[PDB]
Amino acid sequence: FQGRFDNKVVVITGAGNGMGEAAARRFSAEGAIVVLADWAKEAVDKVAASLPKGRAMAVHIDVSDHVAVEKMMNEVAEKLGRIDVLLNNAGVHVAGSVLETSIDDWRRIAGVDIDGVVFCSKFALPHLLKTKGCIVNTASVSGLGGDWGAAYYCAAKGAVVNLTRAMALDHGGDGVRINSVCPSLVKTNMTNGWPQEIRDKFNERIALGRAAEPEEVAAVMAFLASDDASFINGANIPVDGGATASDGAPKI
Amino acid sequence: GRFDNKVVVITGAGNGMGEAAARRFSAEGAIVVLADWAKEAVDKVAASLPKGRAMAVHIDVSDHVAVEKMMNEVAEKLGRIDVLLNNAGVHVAGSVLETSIDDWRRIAGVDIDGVVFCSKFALPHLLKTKGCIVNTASVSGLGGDWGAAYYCAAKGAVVNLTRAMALDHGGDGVRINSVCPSLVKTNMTNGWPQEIRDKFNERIALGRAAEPEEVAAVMAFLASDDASFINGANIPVDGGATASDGAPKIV
Amino acid sequence: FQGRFDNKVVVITGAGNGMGEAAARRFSAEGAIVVLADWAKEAVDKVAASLPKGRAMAVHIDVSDHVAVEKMMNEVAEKLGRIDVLLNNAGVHVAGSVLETSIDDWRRIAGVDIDGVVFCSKFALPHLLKTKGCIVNTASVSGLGGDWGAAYYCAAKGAVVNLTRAMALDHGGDGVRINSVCPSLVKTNMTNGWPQEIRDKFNERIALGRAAEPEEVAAVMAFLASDDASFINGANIPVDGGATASDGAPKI
Amino acid sequence: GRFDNKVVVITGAGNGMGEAAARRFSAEGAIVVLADWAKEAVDKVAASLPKGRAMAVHIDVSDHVAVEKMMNEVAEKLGRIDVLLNNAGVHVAGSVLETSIDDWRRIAGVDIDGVVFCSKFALPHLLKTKGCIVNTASVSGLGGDWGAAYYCAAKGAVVNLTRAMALDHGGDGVRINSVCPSLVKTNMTNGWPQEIRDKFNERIALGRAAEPEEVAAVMAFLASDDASFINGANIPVDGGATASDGAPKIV
Ligand SMILES: NC(=O)c1ccc[n+]([C@@H]2O[C@H](COP(=O)([O-])OP(=O)(O)OC[C@H]3O[C@@H](n4cnc5c(N)ncnc54)[C@H](O)[C@@H]3O)[C@@H](O)[C@H]2O)c1
Ligand SMILES: NC(=O)c1ccc[n+]([C@@H]2O[C@H](COP(=O)([O-])OP(=O)(O)OC[C@H]3O[C@@H](n4cnc5c(N)ncnc54)[C@H](O)[C@@H]3O)[C@@H](O)[C@H]2O)c1
Ligand SMILES: NC(=O)c1ccc[n+]([C@@H]2O[C@H](COP(=O)([O-])OP(=O)(O)OC[C@H]3O[C@@H](n4cnc5c(N)ncnc54)[C@H](O)[C@@H]3O)[C@@H](O)[C@H]2O)c1
Ligand SMILES: NC(=O)c1ccc[n+]([C@@H]2O[C@H](COP(=O)([O-])OP(=O)(O)OC[C@H]3O[C@@H](n4cnc5c(N)ncnc54)[C@H](O)[C@@H]3O)[C@@H](O)[C@H]2O)c1
Ligand SMILES: Nc1ncnc2c1ncn2[C@@H]1O[C@H](COP(=O)(O)OP(=O)(O)O)[C@@H](O)[C@H]1O
Ligand SMILES: Nc1ncnc2c1ncn2[C@@H]1O[C@H](COP(=O)(O)OP(=O)(O)O)[C@@H](O)[C@H]1O
Ligand code: NA
Ligand code: NA
Ligand code: NA
Ligand code: NA
Repeated sequence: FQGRFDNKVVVITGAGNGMGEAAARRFSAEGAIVVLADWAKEAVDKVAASLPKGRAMAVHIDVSDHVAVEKMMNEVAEKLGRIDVLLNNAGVHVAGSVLETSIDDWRRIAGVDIDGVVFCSKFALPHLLKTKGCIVNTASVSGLGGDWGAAYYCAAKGAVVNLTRAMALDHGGDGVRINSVCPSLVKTNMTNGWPQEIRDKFNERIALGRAAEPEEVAAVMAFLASDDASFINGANIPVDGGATASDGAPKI
Repeated sequence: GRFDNKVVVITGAGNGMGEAAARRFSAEGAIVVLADWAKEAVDKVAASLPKGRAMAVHIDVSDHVAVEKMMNEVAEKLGRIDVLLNNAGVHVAGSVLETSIDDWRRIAGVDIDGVVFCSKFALPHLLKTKGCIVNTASVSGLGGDWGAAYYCAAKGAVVNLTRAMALDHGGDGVRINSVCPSLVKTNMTNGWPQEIRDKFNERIALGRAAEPEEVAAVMAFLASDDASFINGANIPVDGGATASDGAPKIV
Repeated sequence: FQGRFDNKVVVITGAGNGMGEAAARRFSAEGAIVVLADWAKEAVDKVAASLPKGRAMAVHIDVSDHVAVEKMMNEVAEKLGRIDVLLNNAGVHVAGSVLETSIDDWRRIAGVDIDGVVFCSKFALPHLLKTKGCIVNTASVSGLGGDWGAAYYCAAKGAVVNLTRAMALDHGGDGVRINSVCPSLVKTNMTNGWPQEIRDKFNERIALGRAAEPEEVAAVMAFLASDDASFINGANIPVDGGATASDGAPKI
Repeated sequence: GRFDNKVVVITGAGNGMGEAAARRFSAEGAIVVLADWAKEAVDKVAASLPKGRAMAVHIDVSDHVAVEKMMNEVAEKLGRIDVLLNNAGVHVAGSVLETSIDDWRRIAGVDIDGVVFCSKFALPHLLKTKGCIVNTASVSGLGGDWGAAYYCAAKGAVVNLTRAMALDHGGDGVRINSVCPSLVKTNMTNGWPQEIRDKFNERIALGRAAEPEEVAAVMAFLASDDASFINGANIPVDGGATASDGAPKIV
């Protein structure tokens, strides 16, 4: 894998979260120039400073802001001369049915989880078309099926999963492949803090019996951006240890 | 009499599948609330149905303030809501590169926000009647199209919102399902060229576009007691469109 | 619904099981001439004798036997002059992973659950084409997704679900619609005998919080055979109270 | 060295995607067992690979007695099995009305029974290595075709067997997944007329048939440590074929 992404420019939104950092490190190890784009400063600055000098840069972005996103994509292309890979990894979650969640909760979910993927993809694509680059969306198993108690989140991830399909049809023939990863439970500080009773309920539904490490999702992002994935287009790859392979029946 | 004295709220009721649903539910005894932003069109449909059993509301379903008011006024005036058909929708053709931010806001406002808001504000009333929701999604929410990116994102949202809300509310006696039509003979597609429409007859195994009555028929079924164990389903009404793996005919 | 299937000939395989009997009664109530086809005699004889005289007949069939199935379909067509509806409702289940289940278990699952649908559909179709009739397959949620501990059964029901699609493409344009119902847990003597701990685990996965009555599955079969389903072709309708609408995550 | 000294059993290894997998796994350090009923073809592939690191088995995978023997002999002789590629397959074109009971038995024997039997008899060995299975399914197992009914039933079985076995064995450290190609340039499709093949370039967004190496690449990925959290997945390698809702292009 040494040199798989040598001198490729990889723009990573939501670069300051577990999967974002793992993606930045994996692509960086394989020779990429990473742009770590996030709202928050501290996390992406710390990651960028850990990576080879001149091969990583941190930016502030609100992915829900189309004017800011267009500017970021054009400045990155101007400064680095190219964009090869977009990882749409920004995310917000809010828990609840539509009865437990507000219009504001909807706007927060929709702005980042839907509008961010639409805007970053639309404004990166002209650059990707020049390099025959690709997009990898961070969707979710929550976009392939429903959850109890995350209605707006499921709507937004459902939008990303089907937008991945539609855009793959629109652009794949012009040499830009568009795919998603659909993770389940990812080991984070939030999941490390869960009681055993909660964590055991999740592990029972996943045949592999554990949460994904963020490196395990990053690995699939790197594969989907690689020449080995040359015939994978419009795919929403479950990275879920078997979660969505079930018909919903309990394990007996 | 399948829907005798059931209150049925139908968005996009002034034309096409909404109008066809209004007539079908009305014929089966429903009191029908016809919601549309096309005022002349929805007034004409309302006036065509039996007196005292149909009322028109001039509303943009993208507007949460207008939607909350409609749902509460309907519930107050008629005493109940039994069925919501989230049918109002608009289409725009093109990739994200050929369609504007404004095109996105129009698609998202009607096709996603409308469904979210109407569902949210009807649900407290549906819980009292053990009522149901039927969303008009599309095959374009079960898979992608060439040249309708924003529309596909919006319909994808409707398909998975259908699933999530069914898990949330099915246990409290409110079933939530969708219909997913392919080509239907309506104002939405009557501008589409013969080249495109003829290819649908190749991609749809039944070899024709659907009549709007044929989707209305499935909406009525999904709201009926015969659908008592169907929940969170996105029912293709597509003559076989989504049954295909995408391959052209092998022979 | 009085007269919806007036004088239509409805051939029901596996007519002696819960869903079969419920289908026979529902179609019979709506005016159909029912042929109740099953291996076993007592159950279908009792149902046929309960239904209007001259409007129900019981037959013995092994649906896994192509020679016997061709003969049954041609004799029914000759005797009644027509076939309008085929309900492929025969089934066997065997529990276990491929490590816990034998070659014989595979042959038993495959013969009835796959070969029966292939053979009955192939030999009924010439008759269905004359009436512009339809097929409704009894598939399962176990054909739309996997189970723990029913590997062969899941393979066979997966075959029925995709054969439903393929045959719908082949025949829908010649006026024979082909669809399936995909039930979850159906209330039977087997499920009535389950301990509360087992039944509670099933009910938790189903948003409606209960097993389907066989009448509730029969209702969907009758709909799929009706003129109201004129544009439904190649569909595998979940009749599962929400079971397959889940992404597999536990309810919290 | 990704597969250094891993034993990889490949059915249908004498041609097409099987042969391409044998060469790819061999280049990455695997010892490759090439199983095929085409004896000259699989012997030529085996003889092309590094001495001591490839062996041919002349076997009909539809035969459970032959398959159990192969799996146990391979395990005894090489001490282990790390990867099974259930790739052997045959195609027949036609509806059930145009294809015979014998056509069915041939399709089912190879395309279903072969996968069931090879999986069943390799699994005890894979459990010892925390190995994996990659099934060659098809888009024709994720949806239907016009004119390949028996093939679609068989591939549908492979797709859902992949899911069920992943739930059964994933917890014991054996991942089970499939690749689902659309049109690939192999002996299976080289007889298909230009009319049909040209329409695939329309239905596949990438606008071409796959090279067999492009599916072999995904087989190697699914057997690799990078796929450590992918289990029960049916991965489309189809240039977009199944991403479509079936509709022809909208513009
Ligand atoms: N016609 C097709 O081929 C097809 C296929 C799949 C799904 N659909 C869906 O069917 C639904 C109905 O559309 P149709 O085909 O019957 O078209 P139509 O144009 O006949 O009817 C749509 C109706 O919705 C109304 N409407 C639009 N936006 C609205 C808003 N913001 N507030 C209130 N009313 C609004 C329109 O005025 C119109 O009366 C839509 O959701 C559409 O996406 C259409
Ligand atoms: N902000 C809003 O309130 C808003 C926004 C958009 C449109 N609308 C309403 O939508 C309605 C339609 O106006 P429009 O500007 O969209 O026109 P339009 O673009 O819909 O033109 C007429 C449409 O209906 C079809 N049509 C034409 N003659 C018809 C007939 N006799 N019967 C049925 N269908 C016919 C046409 O093919 C076309 O689809 C108006 O009532 C308008 O006020 C509301
Ligand atoms: N080529 C395509 O377009 C395509 C698309 C989707 C999936 N597939 C699947 O790919 C797999 C490989 O086929 P291919 O396209 O590389 O074709 P191929 O003809 O190049 O190779 C298939 C190989 O399987 C062998 N084989 C067949 N039946 C066998 C049996 N009973 N026992 C042992 N070996 C047997 C053949 O001799 C041949 O060497 C099959 O499962 C096929 O269904 C093919
Ligand atoms: N019962 C069995 O053991 C059984 C059953 C069927 C076939 N087979 C074996 O399958 C093999 C193929 O024989 P067949 O009768 O299927 O022939 P065939 O029908 O496969 O004819 C040759 C096939 O390979 C292709 N081909 C032709 N020349 C080629 C070349 N130089 N390189 C690569 N591919 C080429 C052709 O396009 C065609 O697909 C034989 O070894 C046969 O014994 C085994
Ligand atoms: N509007 C936004 N613009 C850019 N990045 C954002 C925006 N909203 C959230 N992000 C970033 O996306 C990443 C993923 O968010 P989230 O999933 O909430 O984080 P976590 O995985 O830490 O819970 C975070 O690093 C977050 O700061
Ligand atoms: N080979 C066969 N030919 C015809 N009918 C069969 C065959 N095998 C089983 N059946 C019938 O199919 C029906 C469904 O079988 P099964 O699901 O095992 O029954 P149950 O629902 O009572 O458990 C039964 O009435 C059974 O007798
Ligand atoms: Na995960
Ligand atoms: Na129009
Ligand atoms: Na059920
Ligand atoms: Na050939």
